[PDB]
Formats: sequence, C-alpha cells, structure tokens
Amino acid sequence: LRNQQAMAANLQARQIVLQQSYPVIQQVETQTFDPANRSVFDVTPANVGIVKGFLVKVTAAITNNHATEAVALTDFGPANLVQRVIYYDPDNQRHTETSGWHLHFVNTAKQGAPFLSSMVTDSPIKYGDVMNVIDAPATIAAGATGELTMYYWVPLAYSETDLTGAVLANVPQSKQRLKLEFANNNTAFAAVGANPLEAIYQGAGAADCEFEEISYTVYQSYLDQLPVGQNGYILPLIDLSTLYNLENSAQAGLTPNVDFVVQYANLYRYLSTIAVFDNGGSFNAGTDINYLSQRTANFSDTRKLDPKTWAAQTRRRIATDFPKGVYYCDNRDKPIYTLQYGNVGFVVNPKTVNQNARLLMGYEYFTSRT
Amino acid sequence: QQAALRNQQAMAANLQARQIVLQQSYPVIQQVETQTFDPANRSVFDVTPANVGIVKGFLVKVTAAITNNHATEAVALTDFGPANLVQRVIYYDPDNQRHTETSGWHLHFVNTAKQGAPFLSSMVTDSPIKYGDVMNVIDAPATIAAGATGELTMYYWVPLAYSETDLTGAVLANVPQSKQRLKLEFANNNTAFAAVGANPLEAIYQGAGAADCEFEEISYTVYQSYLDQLPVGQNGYILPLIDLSTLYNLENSAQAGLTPNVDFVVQYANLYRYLSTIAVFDNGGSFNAGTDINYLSQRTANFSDTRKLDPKTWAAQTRRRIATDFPKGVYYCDNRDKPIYTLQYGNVGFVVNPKTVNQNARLLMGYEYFTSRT
Amino acid sequence: ALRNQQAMAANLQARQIVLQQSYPVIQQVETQTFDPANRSVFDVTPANVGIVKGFLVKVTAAITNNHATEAVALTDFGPANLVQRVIYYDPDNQRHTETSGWHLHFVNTAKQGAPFLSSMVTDSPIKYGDVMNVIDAPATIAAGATGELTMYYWVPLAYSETDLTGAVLANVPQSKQRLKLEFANNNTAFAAVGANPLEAIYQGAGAADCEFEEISYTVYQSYLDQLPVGQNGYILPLIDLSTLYNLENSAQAGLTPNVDFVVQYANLYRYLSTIAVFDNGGSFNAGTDINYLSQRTANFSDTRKLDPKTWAAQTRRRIATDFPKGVYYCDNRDKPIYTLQYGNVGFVVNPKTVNQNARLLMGYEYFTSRT
Amino acid sequence: LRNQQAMAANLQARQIVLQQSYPVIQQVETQTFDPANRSVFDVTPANVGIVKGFLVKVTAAITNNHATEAVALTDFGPANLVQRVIYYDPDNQRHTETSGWHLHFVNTAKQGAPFLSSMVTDSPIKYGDVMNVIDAPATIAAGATGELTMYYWVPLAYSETDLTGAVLANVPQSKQRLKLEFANNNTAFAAVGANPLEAIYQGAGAADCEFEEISYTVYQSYLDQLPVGQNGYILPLIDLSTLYNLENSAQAGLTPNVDFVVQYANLYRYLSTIAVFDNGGSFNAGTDINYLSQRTANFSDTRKLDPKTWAAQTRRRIATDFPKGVYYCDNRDKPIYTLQYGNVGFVVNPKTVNQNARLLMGYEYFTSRT
Amino acid sequence: RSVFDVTPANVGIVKGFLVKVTAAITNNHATEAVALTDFGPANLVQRVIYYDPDNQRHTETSGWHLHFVNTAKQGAPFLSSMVTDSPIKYGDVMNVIDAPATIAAGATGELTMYYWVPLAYSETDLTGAVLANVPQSKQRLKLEFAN
Amino acid sequence: APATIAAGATGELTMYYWVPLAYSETDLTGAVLANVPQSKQRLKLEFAN
Amino acid sequence: RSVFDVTPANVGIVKGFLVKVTAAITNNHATEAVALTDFGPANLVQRVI
Repeated sequence: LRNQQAMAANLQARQIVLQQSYPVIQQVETQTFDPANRSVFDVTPANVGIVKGFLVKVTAAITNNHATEAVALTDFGPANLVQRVIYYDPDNQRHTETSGWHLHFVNTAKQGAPFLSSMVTDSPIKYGDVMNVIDAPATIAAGATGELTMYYWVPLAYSETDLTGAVLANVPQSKQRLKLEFANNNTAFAAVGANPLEAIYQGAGAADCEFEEISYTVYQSYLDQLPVGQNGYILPLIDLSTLYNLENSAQAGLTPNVDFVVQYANLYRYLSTIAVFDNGGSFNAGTDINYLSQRTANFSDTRKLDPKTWAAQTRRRIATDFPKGVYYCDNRDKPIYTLQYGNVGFVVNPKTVNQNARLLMGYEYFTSRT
Repeated sequence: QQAALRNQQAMAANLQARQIVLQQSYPVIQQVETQTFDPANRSVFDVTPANVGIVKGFLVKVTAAITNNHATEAVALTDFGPANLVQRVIYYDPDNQRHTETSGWHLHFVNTAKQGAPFLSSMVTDSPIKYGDVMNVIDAPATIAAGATGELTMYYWVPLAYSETDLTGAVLANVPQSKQRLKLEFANNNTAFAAVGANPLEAIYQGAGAADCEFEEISYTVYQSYLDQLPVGQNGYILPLIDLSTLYNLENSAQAGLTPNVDFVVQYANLYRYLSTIAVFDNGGSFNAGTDINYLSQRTANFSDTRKLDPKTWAAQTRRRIATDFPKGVYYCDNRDKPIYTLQYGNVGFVVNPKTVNQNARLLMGYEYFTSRT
Repeated sequence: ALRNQQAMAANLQARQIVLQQSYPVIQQVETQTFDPANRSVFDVTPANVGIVKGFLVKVTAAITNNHATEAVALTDFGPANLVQRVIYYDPDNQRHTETSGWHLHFVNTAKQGAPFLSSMVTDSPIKYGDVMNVIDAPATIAAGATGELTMYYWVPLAYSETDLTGAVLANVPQSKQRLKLEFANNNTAFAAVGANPLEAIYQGAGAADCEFEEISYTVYQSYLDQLPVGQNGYILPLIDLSTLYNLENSAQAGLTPNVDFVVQYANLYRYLSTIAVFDNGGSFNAGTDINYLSQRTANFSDTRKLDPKTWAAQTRRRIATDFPKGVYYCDNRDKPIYTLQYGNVGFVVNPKTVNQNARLLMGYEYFTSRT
Repeated sequence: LRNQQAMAANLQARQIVLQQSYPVIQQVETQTFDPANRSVFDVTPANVGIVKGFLVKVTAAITNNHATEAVALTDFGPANLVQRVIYYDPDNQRHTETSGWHLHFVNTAKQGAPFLSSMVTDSPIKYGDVMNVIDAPATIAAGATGELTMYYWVPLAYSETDLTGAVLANVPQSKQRLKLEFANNNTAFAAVGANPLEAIYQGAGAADCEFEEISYTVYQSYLDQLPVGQNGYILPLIDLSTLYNLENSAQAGLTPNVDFVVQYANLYRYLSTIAVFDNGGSFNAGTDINYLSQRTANFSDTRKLDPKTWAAQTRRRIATDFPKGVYYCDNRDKPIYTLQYGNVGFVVNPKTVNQNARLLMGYEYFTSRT
Repeated sequence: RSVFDVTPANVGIVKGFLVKVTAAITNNHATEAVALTDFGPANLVQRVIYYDPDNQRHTETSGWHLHFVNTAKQGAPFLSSMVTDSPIKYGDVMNVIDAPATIAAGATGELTMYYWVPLAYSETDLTGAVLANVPQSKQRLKLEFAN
Repeated sequence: APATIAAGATGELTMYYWVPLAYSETDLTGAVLANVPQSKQRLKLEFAN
Repeated sequence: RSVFDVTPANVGIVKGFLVKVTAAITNNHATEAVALTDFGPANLVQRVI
C-alpha cells in the first residue's frame, strides 16, 4: 500500500513551497577570458534555499583573420559556444552531464518553440528581434569580427511548477559544482569538408578564425523563504529525492537497410529522446533514413514512422523542425521505463550510411537518488 | 420525475473509465496502408484499417508530383492549394455508422483550428540555430512554370476521438466480423487545375497553363492511432461507454440564395452539439477578404445576436484562436466551451449579411459536432 | 480568518456558476467617423446589461502626406498611438482604467502571450496570413500618398474570460457607465525629424504636411447575459465585482548615469505587471543605455537584478518576441507586488547613459478593492 | 395480461363477418362537369354495413387548342386527374388525406404490380389492353383531343381479408364525407421548363390546353347482411377501432452530401413510406442521390442503400420501378413504430440539390381511434 | 485481378448477401460488333463460394446457376421490370439488371447485375441461416469474377 | 526457374513456400485457434518487383 | 503493385499456409542475357508476415 499517501504528501508540500516561498534569480558569477588560455570553468553556486536551475549567458567575439575567405554558421551555430555542461549537487551526486547542443535542444522542446527566439508576425507595432537575445551573424567575412550571444538553461527542477529534480542547498554546506566547457579555437571552426557537428562556423577561412574573447554570466534561480511547519521545513521529499537529468551518448555500427537499435537502460524514466544522425559529417533532412521508431522486445513498434511523418509529430511540439539530421521524440506523458535493461529501444533504419556514421543520442530522464 | 441521478452517475463512471483507459493503455501509431497511383487511372480508394483496441484517428500523408506541360504559361497555387489533394474523406465504424464525411479543405481547417496555428506549419523566428522548414512536412511550390514539375506534401488528421485526452468519439474496434472503412476521394486531373476565370475552390493550382497540367503520380500512407492493451477489471474491460457511444464528426454542406444587404441564415439542426462552424463565401468563384460582407453573426430565435460583428472584428476573434487569418472568404466560429445545441435555446442560425453578391454565390458550411450514436 | 476563507470560497463558487449559467455576448455599442481636426474626444455610453467584462475598440484611419518631397515612417508604437488616452467610469462613477493607448496595447499583448491580434508568419503553402489586416499600418507614407490604418484595443474590466475579478455589474437603468476615448490628431500623430516620437504614429521629414483625413471607431461591449438566479436573487461573485482591475501610467524623471533610479510601488495595490519605457530624451534604445533593471524590496535585496538582454530573455518567454526599443516588461501575475506583504518595493533602472529630458514612463496593471 | 384474448376475439369476429356477410360493390354517385366551373366535390356514401373502400373511376377529354405545339404525358400522367382525396367517417374522424398520385402509388404497392395494368405476354390468344382500364395518350398533338381513364381505390379496410380500418356505417346515421379535388386547367398542364409534378401533360402547347370535361363515378364496396349473435352483431372491435390511413407531407432543406432526415411520428404504425425527390422540378433516376436509408437514433441504419440497390428491393414488391425520383419502402411485416417522436427517421443523402428542392413524403399507417 | 475473398461481419444470424456488380466493357475492334450471349451479365461472376465461421462450405456454384435459382425463387426473371400498358411511367427506370444487347466496334457498354447468395432458405424459413457471433473465426464469401 | 533467360526470351517460374504456424503435422506448438468472427488473421506478402 | 494482405478463413485450428507463386519474366535486352542468382525463385517473395 502506502505511496498513494507519500505522493499525496509530496504534492501537498510542493504546493505549499510554491505558494509560500519567493522566487529569486541572482547573478552568481561573470567572467571574460581568451579560450587560447583556458576554456573549462567550475562555477560555484550559492547554497541557498531550493535551487531550480541556472541561466547561462554567453557572449563572444569571433575574428576571421583570413585574407580572402569567409565562414558561415553551421546548423548548430552559437549553440556550440558551450561544448559541455556537468552539474554536481552538495552530496556529490551528478545530475545533468551533456553537450551544449543537446541542452539547447531540450530547452527548445520544453519551451515549445526555438528557445528564447523572437517570432515573426505582421504586427506594424515594432516588436521583433530588438534585443538580440540569442544571436549570431550568418557569415563572418574575411577580416571581419562577429558578435554572438547564446543562452542555456541548466535545469535541476523539471519546471517552474514541478520541483521534481530540484536541489535543497539552504543547508548542505558542501559546495555545488556547475562545470562548463566552452568552445575554443580548435572546436569552433570547421574547414570545408570537415565535420561541422561541434563547430560554430564552417568555411574556407576557418583555419584563420579565432576568438577575440568569450564572456559568461551565470544566473541562479532558486526559492527563498521556505515555509516552516511543525516538524520543521515543509518539503516535497519525493521531488528532492529524484534526479532530473539530461545525458548524451554516441553509438556506431549502422548499415544500410538494417535496424540500428539503441537500448534504453532500466530504472530511468525517459521523458524525451533526441537522435542526431551524424552521417560521416553529412547532415541530411531525412533522405538518408528509411524510418525511425521506438520498439519493445516482443511487442513490436509503437511508432514506426517515415522521416517526414516523424518530423510532423515534432512540429506539433516545437512549432517547427529541429536542424537537419536532428530527430526528437516526446515521451513525457508516459516515460519509457523498463524493469529490464533494453526492454525498449530507439530505432533508426538508415537508407544511406557514409564512413564514420554514428548516432549521437540525447536523453531527458527522472531517476531515484537511491 | 427526478432519477436524473442516473445521468450524473453515468457521466462520473464514463470519466473515471476514460481516465483509467488513458492511464493503463499505451498509445500506438502504426502504418496500415501505402499506395502510389496515377489519378488518370483511379482517384477513389477505400482503406480497411486494423481492428485493434480503441481507435483515436488516422494521420494521412499525401505526396504528389505535378507537371505543367503548357508550352508557355504558368500556374499558381489557389488559396487552399495542397489542402485540396484530398477532395473528400468519409469514415465508417465497425457497425457501419458514418462519422466524419467532409471535404479535404474543411478537415484541414479544423486540424488548424484544433492546433491553434496552421496545421503542422513551421513558424519563422530570428533564431540563428538552423530550425525552420527543414523537413517540408506540408509543402507546395507557389508556382509551377511552363515545363516544370512541382512536388507536394500535405497531411490530414482524420479524428475519431475529440483529442488525445478526451476520448469522446473514439471507436472500439475489436469485432473480427465487420471492418472499419476510411474512404478517400483524391484530386485528379479534372479537379486539381483551374483555368483563369474558373472557380478555384476545389483546385490546387490555377493559371493560364492549367489545361496542360497533370499529375505524374499521387501517393498516400495511412497511419492509424489507437490505444492497445486496454485495462481489465472485475466486469471485464473498463471502458468509457458514453465516449464510445458518441459520434464526433465533421460534415460540410452548401447553401445558396444570398441577396445584397439581406440576412442569409443557415439553421443549425437539433440534437447535434456544434463545437465549431466554418463558413466559406464562394462569391461566384471570387473569394474576398471580407469586403463583400456587411457582417456575420450567430443568432437565436429571439432576434438576439450573440456576436454580430463586422468582418475584421470577426477575423480578430479568429486571430486569437489560430494566430493568423484563415484564407480569403473563409470564416471561423469557435463554440467549443458552449456548443450550439438547439435544445438549450430555440433554433439557432449562422448569419451572413452580404454587401455584394455575384452570380452563383453560395455559402459552404463546415461543422464540427458531437451527437449520440443512438 | 474563517470569514475570509469562506468569503473567497463563496466568491469562486459564484463566479463558476455565473460562467456556467450565463451566455457571453459581444455587441456593437457605437460607431462614429470624424476628422480629428474637428473633434478628438468622445464619451461613449455603454449599455447597462448584466456583468460587463470589457470593450473591444476597432479604430481605423486614413492619413495623407502632402509634403512636396519627403516621406514619413512609422514610429516604434505606430498605430498603437491612434488612441492617446482611454478612461472608464462605472455606474457609481468609480474610475477604473485610465491610461495611454500604447500602454493598454502592450498589456493586451502581454495578456495574449504574443503581439496582440497579430498574424504569425509560417511556411504553410495554404494561404493563411495577413488576409484581413486586423491591425495594420503602412511602414511609410510617401510624399503625396494616403495610407490606411487599422488598430484594435481591448479595454478590460474583468481580468480574463475566466477570472471575473474587476468586472462590472451594470443593471441599474439610470446610472450610466462612461468610456472616454481621446484620439490622436495632427499635433500628436506626426513627429518632425529629431522630435520625440513617443506619442506619434509617423515621423519623418514630411511630418509638417501630414494630416488625418478621418478616423473611425466602433466599440463592441462584451458581457454576460441571463445571469443565474438562486435562493437570494442573483448568484454573484461579490469579491470579483467589488474589486477594480485597472491600468494606469505615469512619468518619472531624475535619472543620472550609474545611479539606481528607483520607482517605488507607491500604492497598496496588488501590481500584476509593470512596464517601464526609457524615453531617453526622445531616443529609444535597445538596452544599450542601461546597466541593469531590477525589482527590489526595502530589505535592499534584489529578486531579479538583470542585465538588459537577460531581462529581455524573460520577456521573450512571455510574449514570444521583444517589446519595442526602450520598452521593458515585468510579469508579477502569480505573486503580485503588494507592499503590505513585504517592505516597500521598487522598480529599478540603473542607466548607463542619460540624455537631456530623460524619463521613465511607468505603466501598471493592478487590482485594488473599491473600499 | 388480457389483449391476447382481445385480439383472439377480434380475429374470430373478423372471420365470422367475412364468412357470413356478403360483399357488395355499388355505384353511389356519378357526375360530369367542366373544371373551369368547379373541381371540388363532396361525395356522400351510403351508410350501410361495414364499408371497405371506394373505387373511383375518372374519365376526361383534354383538348390541345394550340396552333402548332403538342404536349406529352408527365411521369404521373393520368394519376394526377385527382389532385387530392380526404375521407371523414360518421364520427367526424378523418382517415386518408393525401394526393391522388400518392394514393395511386399505394394502390400499386398493394397490388404488387402497376395498379389495374395489363401485363404484356407472348400469348397468341388476344388478351391484352382490350378495355383500356387506366389509359391516356402519350401525346396530344396541336388541335387534337385525347381521352383518358383513371381508377383509384380509396381504402378504409386494409384489404379484402384484413378489416383493420374498415368503417361501421349500418347504424351511425351521421353522414360520411368522401372529398375529391380534381385536376383543373391550372394544374393539369405544365409549360416547358415548369415543374411537372402535379401535371398530366407538359409541352410547348400547354398554355392552350384545356379540359373539354371530366366525369367521375364512385363505387362503394361494403359488407352487407352482418352476422348477429347473442349480444348482437358479431364485430371485430379492434379492426373497427383502428384507422388505416394514407397521408402526405413536404419537407425542404436539402444540401449536397448531407443526411436529410424526415422523422416518423410516434403512435403511428407505418406500413410503407414513399419519398419523391422533386429536385427543383427535375426528376432523376437516382443519379442525384448518394443513398437512402431508415435510421434509429443510437442504433444506426437498418437499410442504408445506394439508389439502384434500393430500387432492387422495390422491384421485388411491384415487379418494376416506380417513376423517376419516386422511392418506395415496405415495412408491412414490421411497421415503423416508436413510442418517442422521431426515434426513427427516413433518410436521403442527396448528391445534387437544385433550387427549390424538396422531398414529398407519402405514408401508409395504422393508428388507434383513441 | 479477378478473384476476391470478402470477410463479412459477425453479427447475429446471417440470412444472405446481395451482391451488386457493375462493369464497363469496351469493344476496341476496328470493325466488328459483339452481342450478348444467352446468359450475358449473369456471367459477370464466374463462381461464388461461401464458408461459415466453422469453415464449413455452403453454396459453391457458378454465377449463372445462382442467378437461375434467384429467378426460380422469385417466380419471375430475378429483379426484372415487367412490361405493361400503364400510361403512368413505371418501367425500366433504374436499370437494376441491365446490359446492352450489342456493343458496336469502338463503343463502350455499361452493365449492372445482382446476385442474392442465400444462407437462409427464405425470409420466413431460416433453414440454412448462419449464427455468426464467434469473434475468433470469420465467414468468407469468395467471388471469382469474369475477366 | 530457367537457369538463364536470353536476350529477347521469356522465362516461366514456379516456387512454393510453406508458412508455418504449427511446428509440424504432429506437433501443434505454434498453431492458431481461429474461431472469433470479430478479428481476422492477416498474411502479408511483399513480392519481388 | 507488389504488396498484398491476405485475409484467411477463421475455421478451427490453423496449421499453416502453402503459397504457390508463378511468374513470367521477359529479358528485353537487345543483346545480353541474365542468369539465376544463388537464391533465384526463392526471392519471388521478399517478405512474409
């Protein structure tokens, strides 16, 4: 029995906390540097109240020192300003450990539209891209310097109203660790013909491109003035004892017309799946895939679909398509959850497979701390 | 006398079972049929879906290649364009009862209304990250030049259940005996291309090269969405009996007899609970942006208009629902929270008072409604 | 405290019953076409029927640029400046909203979650789009040309379609409501180059020779009819109907570089949103003249001290785009600013650059009780 | 309980009456007139024994006075010599109230072949159309006069062996009323392009056509020498307390591809239904209809059929098709009967709908006097 | 294709099937015509075979034989329109069973024919009817058409 | 099936497949009970082209 | 067309299906022949489900 009451209590406590505490977003750290010298930073957030997440602002100036050749944005562009992120809580338990581009795509999936974008409308009133919140020049010509701005939301809590995954740090004492690895002069620029997956710009002038400098500012979002009751602080024990993490992985071994299956692990409740078909450095709009699906061993496919129909389901979630070769799957209402390892798999049956082909997977999931 | 308690209890039992079904079953979307054909040979198909569990609806993918063989003249998309790839869709459940029976354009406008934006469209934003129209889910060239071939893709969702969370209208398909039937009447070389000056309503392209346009092929794939592994209990399968005994249908009709400055009234039938109404003013083949209308309204037996509005103000209400305007001459009315039901009040009618009326003018009406199977 | 908890419960129940039992109606109250050179202020008399939720005001205009050679171009606010001011008084002559057309329009956008009544651009091949020109104005009006404009404003009484807080019960036959509309005229609508464009619709070298040809308005009143009756007469949400939901704006001056300019939430209202327009001496900049913005409590602690782009990011989550240059928005809907819950609170702007005649135009959305 | 015995007694009494009484068919009235002067007549039948029905013979001479244009029979032709019929019994209760064409179509349905027609066979013996019982020239040329003969059976009793609906008038005293409205110079002739529904002839010479004269003879069929027993006359009380009526109605509001439903009323036991699709004056052979059906609310269609298949069922009943646009439905063995109004409806889903379209309905039914 | 296997619904007691068949035939010969054979449209269906839910075979015969029995049981040419002297326009209005007597060189003829495949002996004698309520096994109506 | 089909020639082929449900004629493991009039079995064949 | 869905009869216990496939193939090449692959006619059916 039980649980019904455990969950009922958790939810009641969550509601009291949301109703009684007050949300705060506060700058915790800012820094400007030259990636030629350093590109990995460990940010120390403040241990106060219940921490919900971190908004990371990144600005950069890129100079194309080439004599005559320009470079142009890759499909991910400024989303590759941060290569990776890792968060450790006060108890030394890791939550999210993923790439900047995967983190960005999840930010978009959760918003229901390209993250922090400005939607174009016919309004005569001058709304629009006034503030260049997420911005990067389409091209940087030989001899020019371009200015970029990127934002990432590193979540602990699942949402503003669902505190599952949030972290209690008003007491812990031990420090939190938000590790950020930024793009550098070796990852940001891809030569013509090279794989643009992790790069920001690609083109004939790439070898002579460099960062003038990069700056970041981390804002911490948390709940303060936590409600106190009889036994003390009123807290959603299930929420705070659950991890909400994003993680990535890479898989290879694809062959034309054969089902390539990536197994889901047990224990984790997978809310979403992203699969990027890095076809040997080529990123195609579904033309190199026969179909994608999610399958249960001995229960077949629950959604075996051609690429365009798969894309149609995604258009219902983010109001547009993710970039070429990027495929999304929403399982939020009924998370993939198997008691046995791989009782469910993500499937891609490729039509064309180039040399060095691989699927880069990204996952959003919930799992117990214990 | 009272005893109406039964209804109250029935509603509660229906809602409880619906919730259990949604919580316990697992959603599946599966391909049931795919065919490529030449419209010159055939354009009407009857698809037999699978009989598995509770059926929620069908996602129909349609692609086509159209060549404009005219020596010199081009053609351009009509206002409806690829939404006219399917001319009519009709669904019959295992008991042979008809549910949706409407035009492809009407079905598409309802798909848009229920999404809250142009169905399966890609919005435009200032994002530097390369989101956008990457996959061309619904797509058609704006023009097809003399000698060129254009490729089109469009999708339609044929609903049985009202939504993913409201199973009203869903169909229980477990009787091996009788099959469901999804009939699709596609566009062909006689409906898809309109000459200059001809009525573009049902066409995909219109222009001086129309007589020489032809389909190279049309292909369709029907995906069936359903709930499998239905929950069982002491009394067997737990099922929302009201949901499964209610029809959620889309239907269209045509009415004529409009005269300048006179109220043209289209009565709503009794028994049906109308969720939305679409009125297309086909003004003799001309489709105007409200300029041929004085006002539109919904009116009850009492001369009482609940929303008698000028065309732009009517359009403003629609912009709040789908974030843009429907095509020229297409007007929408949302009555989802308080469905038009002639039992609730007297008879009710949809009103259009035209400013200008061309020859062969008519109002094409599209309705979304719930009604008891019995 | 029990009297209150029960009072709130009774209110919500009454609201729920009114919404379920009554039927919403929207109907034209009045239409007028005029030349603002003749008259620009109008007192519209709403119909006294049931519970009134608000008014949708359609405004159209024709403007002619008769300059010999120069054009004019839309200002950042453009057609939102067709109405300069709006003021509403209920049957007891209690004033509710009194604000500028631009502020009212920005709140309409904030409440919609996107530019008010706009048409979103998509890749759809089906011809959806700006078909009906619901809100529209030509980007420029060339010398010798005439442009046509359309604008809509929603004047709220009720907070929303489902929350009747602020609504007005108008069933007293001899006590009239008053909706006063003050329209733009040739003096307010056209700004010369270098002049402050804040209140103007068009600005350019051809401004001196621009004239309205006409303006027309149609007011539609939205209300609930066939009010439910019970064992005590009309079932009514008493708290909803005795609470005012208003918009108001004011101007604050006294800014100096790198110093915190604090605008205290001076009243004991429950502030749902705040809009701050940095009219930097006629210049409207995209955050570049600001170090940071914030909301601060007497405790001297900031709940959201942010650089301009990050502040803008929060707004992009609310309206899917940015407000025009120099316009900053702050959402406090779920936890309204109320100085009696915490120390006095202030809205803060620390300017990086301050031109002559700089000022902050503040717009507030708030709830307050009649008594 | 009961009833079983009430019906058993009714049927026994019916049998005794049929066995003991003697059938008589007797002329009750004849009249010749010019429709320019009068066209409505109220015939007074004799109050004798149990009345079963009336055979109405109508003859007419039509002159086409046009100078050069002829006219040709409409689809209903001589069946429109009588426009309407109404019968009132001795107790002032109406039985049949319908059009001449509907009455004629029911006469045909009950016979199982075109009413009083002569069937063509290969017999060398000279059987055939010798007596021109129901007859009318196919065309009447300019300047010519055509002679027509039409017969109608106005039923009270359902049949020769089922006295349900018969009328006892051996006592009543109060008079019966058989009202007949004949065609006139305004209804019998349709101009080219005009609606031919109620007309006898249509054509370019119609404006100059006229009746030379019309004559009618009414024959009354009844049972005399009624059997007497202990309590007195032996009579089937249920038969005599039941009305067997034919009635017509008109419905409009048809729209392409939408189900047009005509509700059946409650209380009446409907034996047959006739629906005429007057498509704005055009009468088509099913090509303007998608399907017809009879439907029960919440029990769907019991016979949703394409027009030709619907016509096939009718061919089994009358050995041929009714005229263009005329559809018949037999429900004699299991009469449409709902306790709630419209718990059953007759359906027509039209393919094509012209201006002024409507369905003219005709019903045959049983219902209690009380 | 010319052979089809129809799966009827399993609802209650099945009495039979009414099968409507239509066809368009073009005589592409340059000069010569063709004329209906004695059986004509009755040969649109070459053979019909029915199996009940227990997979037991009932009728298994030719279209012409089935049609002649339909006629025998009706007591007249099946679904035919008799000819009479009636001036009222009854007649072959709906062309329920119809086929052009000849199809000229270059012409296209349209045909319609119906067959009643009986399970029950008649509408009142249910001998031969089939109880179809077992969701497991389906009935099967096989039609081998002319080609 | 003809071992070769020459230029201009037509070859005729015949092949048979046994699709098993039961393991064998004597071992009914895998066999299918098909008596529910409701749902049909389905044998899908994707041929060469 | 090359894909078919066959609906078998629902009678008793089903053991399996014997599928007979025949075909006529013409080699229209002007000069060159073709020869059976190792699988040959066994590839007349590509997939069965």
